[PDB]
Parts: sequence; C-alpha cells; structure tokens
Amino acid sequence: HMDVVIASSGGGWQEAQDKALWAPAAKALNITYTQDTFQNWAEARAQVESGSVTWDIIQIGIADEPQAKAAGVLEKLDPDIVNKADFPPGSVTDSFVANSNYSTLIAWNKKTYGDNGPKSMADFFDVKKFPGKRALWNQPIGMIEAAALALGTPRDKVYEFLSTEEGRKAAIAKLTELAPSVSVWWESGAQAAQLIKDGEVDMIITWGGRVQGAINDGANFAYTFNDAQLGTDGYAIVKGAPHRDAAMRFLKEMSKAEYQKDLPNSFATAPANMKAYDLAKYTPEKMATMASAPENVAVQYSVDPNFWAKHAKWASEAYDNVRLSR
Ligand SMILES: O=C(O)CC[C@H](NCC(=O)[C@@H](O)[C@H](O)[C@H](O)CO)C(=O)O
Ligand SMILES: [Ca+2]
Ligand SMILES: [Ca+2]
Ligand SMILES: [Ca+2]
Repeated sequence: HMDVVIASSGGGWQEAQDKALWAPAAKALNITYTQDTFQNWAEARAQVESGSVTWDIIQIGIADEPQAKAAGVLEKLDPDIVNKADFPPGSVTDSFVANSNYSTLIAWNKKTYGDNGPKSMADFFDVKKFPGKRALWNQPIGMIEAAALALGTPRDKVYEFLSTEEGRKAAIAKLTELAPSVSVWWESGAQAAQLIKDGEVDMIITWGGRVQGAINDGANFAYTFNDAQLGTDGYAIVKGAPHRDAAMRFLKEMSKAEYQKDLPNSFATAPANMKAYDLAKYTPEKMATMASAPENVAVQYSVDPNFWAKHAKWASEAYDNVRLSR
C-alpha cells in the first residue's frame, strides 16, 4: 500500500527500465514499487477523469505529453528534478523527463524478400513492387508521418506537409489505400516482436529495440533507419497520483546518469541523459543500434510534439476509421 506504482508498455523495454532504472533507484531511496503495463495514454486520462488514480509514474512518448498535459492528466514536476543541461533540448518539460531515444522504423522478412526488401516509406506502401502482408501500429504516431513520406514528402518537410488540411487528407487516403494489405494492426512492441520472430508478416513499421530484440532471438528479418522517426520516451507523474511526493524523489533518482548508463545493457535503446555516455563505454555493435547515433540520425526525422499538440484528436479518429474499415 506504500508502493509507488510505475507503468510502461511491457516486454523487453519495460524489463530494461526495471533492471537499469527502477530496481536500483528504489533500493538507493529505500522505496518499494509496483509495475503495471499500458499501451495508450488515454488509459491514464480515464483514471484522472474517473477520480480513481492508481498509477504514480507513467512512461509516455514525448508527442503524447502535450495532449496529456492539456487534458490535466499530468502533475507539474518539481523545478530542479533534473539538470536540463544533461538532456537534449526540449526532451525535458515542466511535466516530463526523457529517459531514452528510439526509432519507429521499417523491418522486413528476409524469407520473403531477402536483401531486396523495402528501404523507404515509398517502398513500404508499394504493394506492386513488394507484394505481402504489412503490419502497422494501432495508434497514429509515426503512422500518419510514414504515409506523408510514402507520398514523397521530404523528411525535413513531414510536419509542414501535415500542417495543411490537404496534406492531412492525402496521408489518410494513403493509409486507406494500403489498409487491404495490412494483415495486423499491432498493439504492443512485444506483439510486434513476436510477429517478427514467427515470420507472420512480410514487413512492419515498429520500434527499433523490439526489432533488434526479435533478431537477437533468431528472427530472419532486416531493418533500416532510412525514413525512421526519431522519438523520445520519458516519465510523467499522474495528476492526483496517490504517492506523488515519493514518485517525485523516485523520478529524480532514476534519471541520474549512473542508472541511465545501464539502460542499453539488455535492450537496443539510447539513454537520454548525455552524462551516461561519459560513464559507459558502449560496444560498436550497441552504438550502431542506438537511434540517436549520428550515422542513424542523418536518415531520420524527429517527431514534432507541436503537431501532435494540435491534431492528435483528428489523427486518432481518422486512423481508427482506416483500421475499422478493414
Ligand atoms: O524508448 C524506447 O527505447 C522504447 C520505444 C517504444 N516506446 C514507444 C512509445 O512511445 C509508446 O509505447 C508510449 O509510451 C505510449 O504510446 C504512451 O505515450 C517501445 O515500447 O518499444
Ligand atoms: Ca508496447
Ligand atoms: Ca519486446
Ligand atoms: Ca521536431
């Protein structure tokens, strides 16, 4: 009953955070914690709106942070909770603290296409050149943008294109056109990793760590950082969290470089605290799999939380229609 409740999205990502961050930080603070899993931020919104908040800390994506904050789902974090200078600019807000960088990328089945798989969004959406079963997320972040890239929008103009009603409509029409070839709308990263390990799909748009984990487990898949979305994951405290003050201390501790340095040990992720890189001498194999590595950054575009602050509601509704029509 004294336990701080921490919730992430499960699988290898939750295990990495638990092993590297939660278990050692709790021990150092003499605190006890309970874990939970969720896939959609609207589940935290439901707890707040019902007046029955059970979660303390929620790991969320940076583009969900503006709509969660606007809806009164997040607590305002104590002022000097982290040294913002240790983190990438914008990765720390008044209600969110980054823990990692990751990518929403293309992976393909080598049994189906060999080395000649889809290497861009245009290729992924091309059913004639690449016939086969596609897998997309059942949520729109990284999916709406993948359709904009498939339409031939340059990476640096993704959100400029999506700031227009015309651009937004064309991206939805592009997802609708691909929907007949989508065999599964995956819900969790562990389910996406399982589809890869079983070869149940020919191509998938999912998170890099999940892909790499499946490949390490023996999946006959390949992937590319080309046209991938560079994302930021982090922590927020739920408005009216039962253990608000203990959660705040837990968050301050787990954000330190001494814990962050261990996050890539069992999972292909990139720690958000820059001091972690000075503390840990990562292997070249590990470096190459990190989303925030310079060679990988060059072929990606960053997620824009300002776009999602404005059009998340329209996107969620329009994307639901693409999926429910097939
Ligand atoms: O940061 C990482 O390394 C993990 C990347 C990836 N997390 C994606 C992610 O932003 C969401 O699961 C997010 O937490 C929810 O949609 C709620 O905002 C994963 O589960 O694989
Ligand atoms: Ca997940
Ligand atoms: Ca996994
Ligand atoms: Ca941006």
